[PDB]
Amino acid sequence: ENLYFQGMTETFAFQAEINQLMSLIINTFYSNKEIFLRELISNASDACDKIRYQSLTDPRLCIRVVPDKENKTLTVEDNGIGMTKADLVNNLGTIARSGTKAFMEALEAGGDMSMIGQFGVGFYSAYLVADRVTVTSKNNSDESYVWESSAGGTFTITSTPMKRGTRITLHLKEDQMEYLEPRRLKELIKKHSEFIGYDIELMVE
Amino acid sequence: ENLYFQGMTETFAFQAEINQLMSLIINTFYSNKEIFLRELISNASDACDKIRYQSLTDPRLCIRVVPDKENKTLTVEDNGIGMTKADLVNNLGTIARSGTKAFMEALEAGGDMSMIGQFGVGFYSAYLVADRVTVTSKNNSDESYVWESSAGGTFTITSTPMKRGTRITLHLKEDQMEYLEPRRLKELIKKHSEFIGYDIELMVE
Ligand SMILES: CO[C@H]1/C=C\C=C(/C)C(=O)NC2=CC(=O)C(NCCCN(C)C)=C(C[C@@H](C)C[C@H](OC)[C@H](O)[C@@H](C)/C=C(\C)[C@@H]1OC(N)=O)C2=O
Ligand SMILES: CO[C@H]1/C=C\C=C(/C)C(=O)NC2=CC(=O)C(NCCCN(C)C)=C(C[C@@H](C)C[C@H](OC)[C@H](O)[C@@H](C)/C=C(\C)[C@@H]1OC(N)=O)C2=O
Repeated sequence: ENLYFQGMTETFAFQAEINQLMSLIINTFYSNKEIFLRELISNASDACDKIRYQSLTDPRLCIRVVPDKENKTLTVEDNGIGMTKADLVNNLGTIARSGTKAFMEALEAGGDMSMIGQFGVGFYSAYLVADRVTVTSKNNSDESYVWESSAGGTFTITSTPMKRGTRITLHLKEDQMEYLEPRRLKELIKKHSEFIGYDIELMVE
Repeated sequence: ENLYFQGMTETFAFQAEINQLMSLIINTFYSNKEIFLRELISNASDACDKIRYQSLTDPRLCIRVVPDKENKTLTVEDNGIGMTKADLVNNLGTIARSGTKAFMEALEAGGDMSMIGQFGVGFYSAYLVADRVTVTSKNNSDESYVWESSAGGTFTITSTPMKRGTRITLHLKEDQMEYLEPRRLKELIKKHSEFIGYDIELMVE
């Protein structure tokens, strides 16, 4: 409304069970943390599917894997449906999914971190290798927003005063620098690219 | 509205002339920067007057000077009328007062920084000795808010999810550490306390 208004950031606490899951993920040892990439690519593929199916009723859909050695970040990007402010607030922190508790119960009953996907909480596997995660998204029905969390009990929602889609940036943990290496990413992408219908472009830089 | 909502910060650009004045104040040499204290005490006294006069139609009103050697800050506090969010946004950055340009014109015509008070912009003299200023206020008609600026072209407005009044905290410049000394403050307060009707309490700490 104000001419001089530049932007806004809102802080939200995580729903109790989401907070527990994030602590369990970021501050607990697991043997194969590399499963995070399969989860992010799978989410990107689902976002591309949502807009592709919307086209039946109501451009090349693709997924990009962008390592950045200088800022020590790994980004998974898509030109899928995108998320509104409400989608980010409601589905990425404040409303508990049945899968949050159910995944923690499955791990407790001897399950594996690779099972995360069936519980609708696979996004949070990013915290196996990252100490901070940034979600920048644009849906056709809303302005673009930036979600951010360092798994400290809260997340932020910031305005951007972007083309349709989502960019997920992972600030990597000191000992998880192997996911910046092009050879390592090419291998990881090939390991599960067999069942992704969309093109997965690794940006060499 | 949301149960998990914690707080919000909004960024605003300064109105062009306010931005010019702040650059002129913070990044220009003046011989007697000590005039800032007289200005802050005078503003506090005016805020106490506004509520005292409101009492005629519709507690001890006093002013406190709080030095803090550890955080390198000087605070001027009052239990005056206080400011709403709108008061902070409109009168502390986005709406140009006629006094903004007129004070810069008076300095240009040979005026002195001590004249600032007659132009309704005396608050900005805080930047003669401070690199950052924080305004925390509570008015009876609104929740309490925090205004903040480092004279970088913008200011912030942050929610506090406080008793009626205002607290102005100055983060002092490296060479302006003399305004933390109790002896120096006692002198400065005495220099103009003759015309302030309210009690001025220096908190020794
Ligand atoms: C940031 O990553 C994603 C956002 C949340 C991710 C969460 C918490 C997670 O860990 N897993 C989920 C994976 C899903 O695939 C999925 N979709 C339903 C599939 C049915 N089963 C299989 C779940 C949901 C339900 C719900 C959140 C979906 C979304 O808001 C309604 C959007 O419709 C969807 C298009 C946005 C995304 C998939 C985001 O990815 C990108 N790149 O956009 C999940 O919960
Ligand atoms: C943060 O400090 C103050 C806020 C802004 C200060 C500005 C920009 C400044 O540099 N100088 C001003 C000094 C004034 O005295 C003054 N009041 C009218 C007196 C008539 N002439 C003499 C001006 C105004 C007009 C207007 C802003 C007033 C306020 O919003 C309507 C409130 O009524 C008032 C009670 C709040 C304060 C005085 C604040 O202090 C404390 N401690 O609360 C000034 O502009």
